[PDB]
Amino acid sequence: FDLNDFLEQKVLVRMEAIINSMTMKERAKPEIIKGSRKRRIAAGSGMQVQDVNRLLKQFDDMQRMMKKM
RNA sequence: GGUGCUGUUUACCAGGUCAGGUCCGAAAGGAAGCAGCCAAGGCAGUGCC
Repeated sequence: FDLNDFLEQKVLVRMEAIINSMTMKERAKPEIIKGSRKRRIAAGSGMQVQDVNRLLKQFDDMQRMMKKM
């Protein structure tokens, strides 16, 4: 389960945008996403790092939740 | 080294374009621009100078 999947799944249009500013690798191995990349993604989707982090957090709980079944 | 081809590789760090999203504007319209793509570079092999 990676960001590509999470993507499959109102303000949902603003979350797509964020995932849409990522590279393939970032979508596949989300953990590589640190400061500099967030900086790039957020600006690339007219967002803000806090937005990105939120999205990354939602994906995380979605992962952990399935990483327990 | 140059040049051509092929394989491979490259988040942002003043290439082009720019889906999506963002910004400015009452609007008409403007602006920047991620991913992608193209290009370009890196690592090699082959041909030619």
